[PDB]
Formats: sequence, structure tokens, C-alpha cells
Amino acid sequence: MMTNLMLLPDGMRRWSQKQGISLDDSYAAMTDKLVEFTGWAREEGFTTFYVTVSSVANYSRSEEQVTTAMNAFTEVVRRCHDTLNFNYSGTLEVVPERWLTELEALRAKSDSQSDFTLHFIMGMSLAHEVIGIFNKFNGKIPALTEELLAANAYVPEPVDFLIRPGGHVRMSSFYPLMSPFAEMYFCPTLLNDMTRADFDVALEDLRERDRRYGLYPV
Amino acid sequence: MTNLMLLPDGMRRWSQKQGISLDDSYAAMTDKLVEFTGWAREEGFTTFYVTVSSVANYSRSEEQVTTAMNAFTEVVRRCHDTLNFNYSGTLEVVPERWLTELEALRAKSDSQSDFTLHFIMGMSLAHEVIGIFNKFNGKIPALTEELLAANAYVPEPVDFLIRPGGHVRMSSFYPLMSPFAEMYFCPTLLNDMTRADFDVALEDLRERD
Ligand SMILES: CC(C)=CCC/C(C)=C/COP(=O)(O)OP(=O)(O)O
Ligand SMILES: CC(C)=CCC/C(C)=C/COP(=O)(O)OP(=O)(O)O
Ligand SMILES: [Mg+2]
Repeated sequence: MMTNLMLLPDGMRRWSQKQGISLDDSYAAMTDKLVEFTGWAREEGFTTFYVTVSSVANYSRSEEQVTTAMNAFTEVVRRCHDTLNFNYSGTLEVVPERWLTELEALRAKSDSQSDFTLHFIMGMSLAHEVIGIFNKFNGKIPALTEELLAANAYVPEPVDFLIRPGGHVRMSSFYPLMSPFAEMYFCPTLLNDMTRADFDVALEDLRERDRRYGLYPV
Repeated sequence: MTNLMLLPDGMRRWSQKQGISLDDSYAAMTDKLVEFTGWAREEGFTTFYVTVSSVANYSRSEEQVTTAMNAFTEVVRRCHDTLNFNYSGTLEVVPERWLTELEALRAKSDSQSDFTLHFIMGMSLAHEVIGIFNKFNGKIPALTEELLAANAYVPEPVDFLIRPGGHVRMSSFYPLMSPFAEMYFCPTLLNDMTRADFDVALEDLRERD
């Protein structure tokens, strides 16, 4: 069984306020922690490590906040892109061109033959995703099929495991469209405080679960 | 003007725990759901959503589908006279007998009640999107957030979502247009849920913001 993993990052402002440090340093710690998380996910045999980078609404923040966040996320790819396959998707039209250009170049320079993939999803929002798909195919086809929908969703496959640190038990705009049976794990520990042990007990929890897919066992 | 959504789970597990049949466990679920509707109404929620089934659920055996659909329909048989009942979802995968009875019960419900019980059947974001597209294909210049919200299975954003039974997952029950929904999971099986469990769940959900 080949599994994949998805991380929902949040709590950089909470960590910066809690520590009495700047938002920029909090995001630098987020970059370090995300490099760590990518390493851990690769060590644990996950085929793809998904990171829900941002929602559409996040790009309504101030220019500086968007620059800091997008730079922090991009630095992860700058550091690890040489040894893995990098890809990205989402509501790309709301992402500033600077980051689309740099992330495209980094995607071109990544090892597309690697057995491990880091995938960023930016501008996540089920409303915008569905509206984009509908408008793309509106009137041009007799009916939308599961295959087309799967081929045009932001996340190109069902997600197996989903982890959200930071104490919020909610999905926000990050729920994957084609993942009805994804397993969810929440923990109060902030992302920048997550240790390898926290990750490991999370994986104990997630791998302990019996996956039914809506059916009774046989 | 708040609403609540319940994801039922733990009927087979409860039947095994109590040493009873699946039908008996689902009868206990019927009683428990009548109770839950009462609790939700007393707490001021305008609409109580219950995720009856997913698309995958109808791939179960005929006996299992009949047991579940009968218990859920029995809830409406008991409560339809005192509240407003409505339903939605991927209706084409629901057996016609149950759609017929549920439609008749919806027509007989109190459409003037300030409280609504709403079943969603055959839940699946893929099938929901496919159905919306097929419904509006070529009939509109472009899909808007307003139209999408007006035609999704759940017709409004969900405030609170509760899943007892110990499984931390949506199992195809995620409400499409609820980006700000708060989720509460608890290990207590649905059939073991008391009013106090509901109340502390509401404490947890209301403490957050
Ligand atoms: C393009 C942009 C702006 C991306 C935003 C990056 C992000 C995941 C912020 C969430 O953390 P938070 O600081 O908002 O959480 P908290 O307030 O709890 O610290
Ligand atoms: C039409 C159908 C089949 C509806 C199914 C409704 C449902 C998800 C019940 C959950 O309890 P359960 O039956 O899965 O019990 P348990 O959690 O113990 O397996
Ligand atoms: Mg179940």
C-alpha cells in the first residue's frame, strides 16, 4: 500500500507572539520545520508530501505578509528541490507572478524522476476550484465525469493522511476535493514546536486506524 | 441563526458491544436521533443537518442499506409533524422506495416551523460537483459563488460539525460550502451519547472563537 501525506500549516503568528519574536523569524522557523517535515515524510515512505500553502483569502493580506509567507514557503523548495520532484497547483491566478515564476523555475530544476514528491497547493478554496472547473468545461462537453474531475482537481489523487497542528480542529479551505476517506489528525502542538516524536505518535495514530471506505469489513 | 451538522457512526460497533443485531442497533440510533433533534432545537439551532449516507454506503449489502435507510426514515416518521423536513444529495443512488416515502414525509411536514431537520443522502464531493455541472451545463454563462451556494447539497455554511464514534475523518460527509465550519470529534459512540455529552461538545465548539 503506497500512502501519501498532507500537512496543513498554521500558527506562525501565534508562535511569533508567544515567543516575543518577529513574524519574519517565525516564518524562518517555519521554513526549517517544513524542511524537517519533508525529510521525515520521505523517511517514512510516503510517495508525496502535500503542503496546503495558502487559501485564496490569504492573498488579501498586506503585501508584506504575502511576501514574507510566500518567501518562507519558497525557501523550502530552494533548499530541497535538487533531491526530489517538486510540483504545485491551486488557484494560481491569485498568486503574485514573482512566486509563480520562481516556483516554476524550481519545478523545472527539480528531479522529476525522483520517487518522492513535494507538492504545494496555493490558493486553496473548494468554491474557487469547482467554479474554475465548471467554467473551464461549461457547455463544451455533454457531462462532467469522475475522470475529468479527478484530472482537473488541485490535488491530483486522494489523500491518505492529513495532519493539522496548532490546536484548531477544523479544515478551513484546505479539504481535498477528491479525498472523501482521508484520515485526519489534529494536535494542539504548534507547527514550529512539532518534534520528530510528535510526528511519530501522529503516524502511530494514523496507521492504527481501520480504513473502511464506507463499507463493512468482510 | 446558527446551524448544526451531525455525522452518524458506530452502529455496527455498538451492536457488537451490546451483543445485539444490526437492526436493533439502528433502532437505538433512531431513538438517539429523535433525541438529538430535540436537543438541537432546544439549543436554538435553526437547522439540524444529518449526513445520512455517502455514495459508497450504497455499495453495502441490501440488508445493510435497508436497515440504515429504514432507521433514518423512521426518524422522519416520528418527527415530521412537528418540524420542517427537507433533504438533498445524490438522489439517484438512493433506492426509489425510500425516496418515495421521504418525499411524502417532506410534503406532510410543518413547513412553517422555525426549526428544520435536513437529511443529506449519497454524499460525495465528486458526485455533488458532477451533478451541479450537469444541471447547469450550457444554461449559464459562468458559475458564481452565489449559484454554487444555492445548489450545493448543504444549502448554507455549516457552523458546527459533530462526529461521535472515535473516527477522526469525514468519510465522504464533508459539506462543500463550509470553509469556516468548526469540527468536534469524540470517541463516545452515537448510541451512547447523552445530553451532557452534547452540551460539553457545544461548550467546546462555542469556546473556540
Ligand atoms: C500567502 C499567505 C499569506 C499564506 C499564509 C501562510 C499561513 C499558512 C498562515 C497561517 O498561519 P497564522 O499565522 O495565520 O496562524 P495563527 O494566527 O494561529 O498564528
Ligand atoms: C444507507 C447507509 C448504508 C447508510 C450508512 C449510515 C452510516 C454511515 C452509519 C454509520 O454507522 P455504521 O453502520 O458504519 O456502524 P460502525 O461504525 O460500527 O461500523
Ligand atoms: Mg462507519
